[PDB]
Amino acid sequence: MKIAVIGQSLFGQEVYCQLRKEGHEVVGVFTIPDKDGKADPDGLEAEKDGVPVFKFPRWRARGQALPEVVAKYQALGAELNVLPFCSQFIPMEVINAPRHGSIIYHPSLLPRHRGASAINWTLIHGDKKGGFTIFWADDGLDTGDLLLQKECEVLPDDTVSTLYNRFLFPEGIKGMVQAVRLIAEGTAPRCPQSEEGATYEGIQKKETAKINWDQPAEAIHNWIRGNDKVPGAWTEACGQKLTFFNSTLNTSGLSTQGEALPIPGAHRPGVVTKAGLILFGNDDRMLLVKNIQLEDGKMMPASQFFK
Repeated sequence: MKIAVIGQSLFGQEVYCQLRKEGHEVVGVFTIPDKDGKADPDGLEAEKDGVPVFKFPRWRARGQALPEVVAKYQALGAELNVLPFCSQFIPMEVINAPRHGSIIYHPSLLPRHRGASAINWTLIHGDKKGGFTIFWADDGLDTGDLLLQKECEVLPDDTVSTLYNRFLFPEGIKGMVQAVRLIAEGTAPRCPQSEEGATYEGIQKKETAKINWDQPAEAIHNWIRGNDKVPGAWTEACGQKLTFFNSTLNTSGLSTQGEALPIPGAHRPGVVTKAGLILFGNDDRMLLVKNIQLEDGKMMPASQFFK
């Protein structure tokens, strides 16, 4: 098949590579402009292979597609668009252009967690089950007909990073590859999303990652791990934003010795122990944060906050 790849990241790069190794013709790659003199890895790769690469700063002016970009895209003769991860809205003149349309990767079980921080919200809400979806793009936001889906059990201490690294990245790549395989054979499913169980949530940035201490320890644990690594759950204390990593609720047999650490808002201060930083919910149950990062960027085991 003739394929246009529109992304972004390392994920996008691996997807691109796997489609190539599968015998598909990557007819063009549409990626982001160089920032800070750094090249996006997907763009770099295709450039090395001699595939047409485009680095459009924008796709539209005044709500409609740029005649330039539509012309350059149109000339490739793509029969499928593959969108592994490109955070912005490609114009519908591009989306619908190919005979097989466009397919998008999404790291949640649609229609749950529509939006851009779907992994985060999986974890913040304590979902027992997580997953990823490949879907046919339509003019809505993560609303298009499902193609394939794949689930995984969420582990109690899973973070955004672990869940991503151990399932959502590797299996999502295989999922996107299979989806293309199915489209090539004519066996690709189409399953419209129902409004049952359908949610949307906004992006998690550092700004929206502040800990609410008025919550059971579990929810606080889920909030930290659901922001764990990016963007990093935090609270103001000791004159600064304190960011927490590597939370657990398994405090069984752990000592509550050592130096107290005051936290405006928290039910109980919380102690820096030799196993990390004990923290308390509004139900006075404990969690353990193993790693802190200080506002000035210093990373540490929570055990040595007072060094």
